Amino acid sequence: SNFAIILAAGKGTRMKSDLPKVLHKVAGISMLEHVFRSVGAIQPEKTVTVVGHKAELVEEVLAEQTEFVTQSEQLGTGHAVMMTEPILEGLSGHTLVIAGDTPLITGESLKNLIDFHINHKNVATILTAETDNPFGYGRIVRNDNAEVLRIVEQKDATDFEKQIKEINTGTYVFDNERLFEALKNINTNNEYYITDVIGIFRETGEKVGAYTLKDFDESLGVNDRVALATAESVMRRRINHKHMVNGVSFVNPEATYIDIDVEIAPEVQIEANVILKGQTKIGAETVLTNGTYVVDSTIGAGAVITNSMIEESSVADGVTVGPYAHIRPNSSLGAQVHIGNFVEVKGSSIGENTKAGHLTYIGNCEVGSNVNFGAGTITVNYDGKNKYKTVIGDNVFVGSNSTIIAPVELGDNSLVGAGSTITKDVPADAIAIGRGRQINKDEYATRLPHHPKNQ
Amino acid sequence: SNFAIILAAGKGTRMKSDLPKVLHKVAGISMLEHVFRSVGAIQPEKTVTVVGHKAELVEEVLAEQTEFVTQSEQLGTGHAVMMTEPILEGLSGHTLVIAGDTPLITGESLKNLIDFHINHKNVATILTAETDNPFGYGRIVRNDNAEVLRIVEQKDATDFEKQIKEINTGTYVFDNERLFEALKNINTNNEYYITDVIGIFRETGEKVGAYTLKDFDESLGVNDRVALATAESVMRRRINHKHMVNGVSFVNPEATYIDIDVEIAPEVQIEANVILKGQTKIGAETVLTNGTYVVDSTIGAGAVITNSMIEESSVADGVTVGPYAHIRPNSSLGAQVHIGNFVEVKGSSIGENTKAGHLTYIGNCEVGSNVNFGAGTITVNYDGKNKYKTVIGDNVFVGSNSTIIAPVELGDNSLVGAGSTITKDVPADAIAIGRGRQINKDEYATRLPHHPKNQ
Amino acid sequence: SNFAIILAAGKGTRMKSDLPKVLHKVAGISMLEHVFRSVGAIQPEKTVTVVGHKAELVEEVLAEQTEFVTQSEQLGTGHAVMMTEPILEGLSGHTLVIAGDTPLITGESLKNLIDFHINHKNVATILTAETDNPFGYGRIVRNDNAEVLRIVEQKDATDFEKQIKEINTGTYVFDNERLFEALKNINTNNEYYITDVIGIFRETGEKVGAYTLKDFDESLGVNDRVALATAESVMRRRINHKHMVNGVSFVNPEATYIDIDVEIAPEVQIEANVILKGQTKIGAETVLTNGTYVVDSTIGAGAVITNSMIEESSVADGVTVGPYAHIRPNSSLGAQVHIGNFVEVKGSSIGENTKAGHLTYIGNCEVGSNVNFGAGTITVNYDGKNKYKTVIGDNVFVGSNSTIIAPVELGDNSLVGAGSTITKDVPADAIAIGRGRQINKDEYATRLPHHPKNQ
Ligand SMILES: COc1cc(OC)c(S(=O)(=O)NCc2ccccc2N2CCC(COC(=O)CCC(=O)O)CC2)cc1NC(=O)CCC(=O)O
Ligand SMILES: COc1cc(OC)c(S(=O)(=O)NCc2ccccc2N2CCC(COC(=O)CCC(=O)O)CC2)cc1NC(=O)CCC(=O)O
Ligand SMILES: COc1cc(OC)c(S(=O)(=O)NCc2ccccc2N2CCC(COC(=O)CCC(=O)O)CC2)cc1NC(=O)CCC(=O)O
Repeated sequence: SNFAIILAAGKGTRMKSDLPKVLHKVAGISMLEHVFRSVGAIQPEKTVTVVGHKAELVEEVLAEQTEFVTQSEQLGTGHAVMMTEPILEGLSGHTLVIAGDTPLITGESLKNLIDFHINHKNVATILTAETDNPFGYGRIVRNDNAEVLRIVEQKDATDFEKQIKEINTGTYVFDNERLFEALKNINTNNEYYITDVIGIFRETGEKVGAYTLKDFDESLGVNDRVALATAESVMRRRINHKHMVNGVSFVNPEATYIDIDVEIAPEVQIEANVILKGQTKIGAETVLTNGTYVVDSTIGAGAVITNSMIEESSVADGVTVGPYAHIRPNSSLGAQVHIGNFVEVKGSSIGENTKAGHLTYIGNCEVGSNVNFGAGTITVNYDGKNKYKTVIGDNVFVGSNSTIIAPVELGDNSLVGAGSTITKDVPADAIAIGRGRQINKDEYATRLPHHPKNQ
Repeated sequence: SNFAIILAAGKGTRMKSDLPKVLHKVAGISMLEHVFRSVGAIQPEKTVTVVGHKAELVEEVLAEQTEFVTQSEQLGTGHAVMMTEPILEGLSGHTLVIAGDTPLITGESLKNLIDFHINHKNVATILTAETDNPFGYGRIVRNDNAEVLRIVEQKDATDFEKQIKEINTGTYVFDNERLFEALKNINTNNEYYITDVIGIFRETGEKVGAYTLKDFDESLGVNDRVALATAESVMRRRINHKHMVNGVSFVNPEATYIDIDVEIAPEVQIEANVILKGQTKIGAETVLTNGTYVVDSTIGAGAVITNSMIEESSVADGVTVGPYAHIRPNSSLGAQVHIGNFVEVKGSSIGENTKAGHLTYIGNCEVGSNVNFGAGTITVNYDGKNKYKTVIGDNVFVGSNSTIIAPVELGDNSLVGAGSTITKDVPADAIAIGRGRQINKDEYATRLPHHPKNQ
Repeated sequence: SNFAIILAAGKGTRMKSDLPKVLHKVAGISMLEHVFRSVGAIQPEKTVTVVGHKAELVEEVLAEQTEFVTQSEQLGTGHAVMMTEPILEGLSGHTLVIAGDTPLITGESLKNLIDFHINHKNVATILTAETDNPFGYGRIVRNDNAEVLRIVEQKDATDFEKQIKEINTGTYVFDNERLFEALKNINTNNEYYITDVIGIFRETGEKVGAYTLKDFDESLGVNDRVALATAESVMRRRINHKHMVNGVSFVNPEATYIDIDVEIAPEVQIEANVILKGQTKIGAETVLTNGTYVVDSTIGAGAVITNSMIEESSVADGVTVGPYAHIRPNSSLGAQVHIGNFVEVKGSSIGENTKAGHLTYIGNCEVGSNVNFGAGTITVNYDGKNKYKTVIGDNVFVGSNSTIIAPVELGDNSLVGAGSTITKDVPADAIAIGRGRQINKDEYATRLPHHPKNQ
């Protein structure tokens, strides 16, 4: 049986944030959540997360995923572990202790760590990593066999010891029953540290091993925003790598921003500086061009989103959007819809093959198929208090620069004259014209400011 | 005499693409095309490209640049070379064999390789490179003199051999007559490999040399999208380096996207995240700001394109465009034209010094010089079936938010009243007003929803 | 007493620019200005900048910050120093000689250099740096004690010397009185070089030391645009690091463009590809999304700027702007103002809680609080010659797609009908309607082009 303890009871200062550190986001979810997902690879029978500062925010994020215990004050990693004792005391198994601020440790690394632990019959295994700049890290001193002898902190290190490149990531697997017996010994003999338990086990000459991360960047502990941006870069290359391996082309995967749960079908083409966030799905052969920003939306197959922002919406196959369009929450663009430059669609369903190419606002409308909106078309939905709905049937022709004042209905095949203000229904097959009549006055431009003579 | 054989008969799986691998683009042209351009540096008398999968797509891309031969099925690099035998058999000269999927090898490297080959009287020269991680590569085993003894594959390598850092890039120069005699020997004695020919030459103790690429990244073989994005990064730094050496300033040449044939005059200033594609030309002192996207367009000298998209158009000296404007195919912006924010110009010619600063669509128009378009101006060109042309003379003043319904003509110096719908011609020096007359109704706002009392 | 001499009398060719080299910008100010700011850390009693080519442009930039001297022609770094002799000759102190084209040397490095010089009682101290590729640099030859023996140029170097990794950055501290005596000796015995003075001091066996930069990139001399972009990258990481340490989150600090004097409060969140320029200030908890571009503007606390461009303006707490909006010079957005997509505000003050969500131009207006602008609203301010002002009171409702022709006044609580053209004042509490009346014609759509039957 595997257990997991997650330390998320962080008090520290360098984030300069009211938000507790582990809840700071990387690729769309909290650090603490990345860690929970790696922890899931060991299939723990119990996961206890230790909360402290702003416990309830943390508890909202992992609600129903983990048991919680609270450490009422800072007193070391030892005390933090000791808060889990009433849940874990005496159970037989292997317990991972991991911090909620090392969001880059992979599930695959944690499985390798638990496997090493079990296979070598360690009582403790320290997850280590190798760096050419170990300043500040506790060092792993091995004897020649090559068991861990001890962990030596910077401030207590000899000069030969300072040259050890193998350092303590602060992540461990312990035989569970022994972990708690040792902690109680340390507890009654005393701020205490989980590293103290390594001391106890060397005193009883129980076997302490060390499993070395192949990639040191995975060991990053995030204490400030500079490390958080480092984590972000690392995770971005990771997620974009997965996308590319699956058949997604990236002009620049080092500068394209795709959250952890975004899904992307093979043959997608993504230019640099594209942003996909939340529960976004992109269908096969879809092209996303530089500046495109999609939050919580489904885009179908064969679409082209050019430099446009799509929020909480659904977009069918073959749709073209942009450049410079805004699809705002609860819109649906049916198959082969064209939305052009400087068009906003808000809360509206747009039937298949319909076109709005320019300078148009469609707000709170239900629109049929094969509709044309001339440039400058405005739907008017909000009077200061009520929001009204417009219903536009199939094959309606809304002439350029007209104003459709809801609640109105445009019937199938109707037409609205360019420049009209529309305040009443237009039946199927009817036209409606609400505009003023051109009157020319010869020669009069001669007396106006723009005229070349008056210059 | 130099000859070149290009291997482009790729079957492989990791691209997950219907598009044959060598046709995947890097900086605006196919890998295979980058390779053809490096191959051109050796001035070959014959270039034979070996096609296989989807031969005709490949043949379209190199049409009239190379002879083609087809390998009907996968049977090794040896067989692929052997398909060129009826073209090259018996000719006297030095033959480069190169893959169409190594798009970063430079012309200058290939010239250095052919020079080394000729000067050292090699019968074969392997293009090699040095890496600290040679896993998976065939290794170059030299004796002390230091001729090539052999090429050792991973799966056949001794452990001392596994530590060789000199690896086979899979690019070679051969004495031509000997290449084909050796291949026929291997052929009749047998999937066969071009590497087998190195074996034959060591059997006859003919001289096999090795020319080492100074930059290992040049040796990249692209097998999947992760390598394709690597190639893209490498080529981007290359092209941007050339631009900078020639006098172009880059806020961030690591994140600016300029295709291989774009031309850029000295003194240009390019912010990060700009995109130039296709046959684009940018004149002296032109400023391009972050987000700008130019495809197949000529921009003159002293212009400022702020965050705007210009397609298949021509833009004269001194023009300012943006932010957030769209110049769509077949437009011309004359000298000192201003196009402002949220303006689309489509298929229109705009005479010198004309201004459209806001929220305007100019579609299918011929526009004179010194024209002003007030904000919200819409040209209406398409009725559902016909597309019409508008003709606007010099010094016309089109008032804000008016609607110009084509086919109409606005004569020199004419003026259109703000808010008008225009459906007939306006003569030179005339004004035209087609709008409704303001009627005020005192106190009535008191009974509407927006009014502070009704809140 | 410390003195500083800055060499800014650059003639060279590889910039391909009319602009003198040191005036080329990095993060919003000239190289020469970065250098002046590092020089300020030593608290010099005198700073003399040596100008040559286009002296007056240079003199404008440092006007009132430094004494100037002119070198009328290229004759070496020795001559350039010698131009400062009438200002500095005979004064007792330590003189830094530094080039105006090494914009990455830090104030902290220069203080460490002056401290080393004084503490070791050097007569000269060369600022050195260590690189694994020293080709082209003069090398520092030390004896074992380990004083500087000499500086050896590439073209005069022995082969053992060519392997020295310690190179001359071309920055020095000198005992001032000795500097000038030595230069005059070299002068009367002779193009001459500041390095010649090291020769003189070794002849008199005066103590020549060397202080080694910890970071070699700091030593970059900018001679062309490729190095200028390198400087830009280095400075960008520096400025963004400072921001992060202070509590600003960066999705990608390697691709976010913040000038040297921009100020940013803790808890700000900045997506990649954001641009802050000039004297911009960003308040606490403000969110800036990808594409945002702010020049010389103050943004208050709790605002959200989504993909929008703000120039020379002021923006209060809680304001939301974007996506795709343009705030142009001399605008003020009061508290909780919403500016939505495809809206331009130019030279206007917008009272608190006012909303313009779409497709609107507000030009030269004074706007009260709680105003609503329906989509498509256009203010008309310029007639070809005069620019007029519009005054819009509190709680005005300007209906969608209307045209407000200045000079007009909309009184408190007034309403303008959607689609209206407004040419006269609307009193407080009045409505104004200036639009044409809808007329429907049944069945007539049947004979138009869009109709499904006519397809
Ligand atoms: C040229 O494109 C248009 C022309 C046009 O009127 C000629 C109108 S209109 O809207 O003014 N009129 C419709 C129309 C279409 C084709 C041919 C003729 C017409 N109109 C002819 C004039 C009108 C006659 O009005 C009446 O019937 C009044 C009542 C009576 O006389 O009894 C209507 C049809 C609209 C457009 N196009 C667009 O608005 C869309 C542009 C785009 O998609 O970007
Ligand atoms: C203030 O800027 C404008 C004012 C204006 O009317 C006063 C008009 S207008 O278009 O309504 N009229 C033209 C005009 C210009 C200057 C001075 C006066 C006028 N108009 C005065 C009222 C009109 C009189 O109408 C008739 O002649 C009716 C026939 C008759 O009485 O016989 C026309 C000129 C346009 C603008 N400006 C813009 O549209 C462009 C804005 C931009 O570039 O962003
Ligand atoms: C539905 O939203 C609107 C409706 C509307 O008329 C019903 C008008 S209106 O501008 O045409 N009229 C104002 C109005 C509001 C609420 C309820 C009624 C009205 N109008 C009723 C019709 C009008 C009657 O006109 C006259 O009084 C003529 C004179 C007379 O009969 O004596 C005015 C009020 C405006 C809007 N909304 C917007 O423009 C803003 C949209 C946005 O913020 O994006």
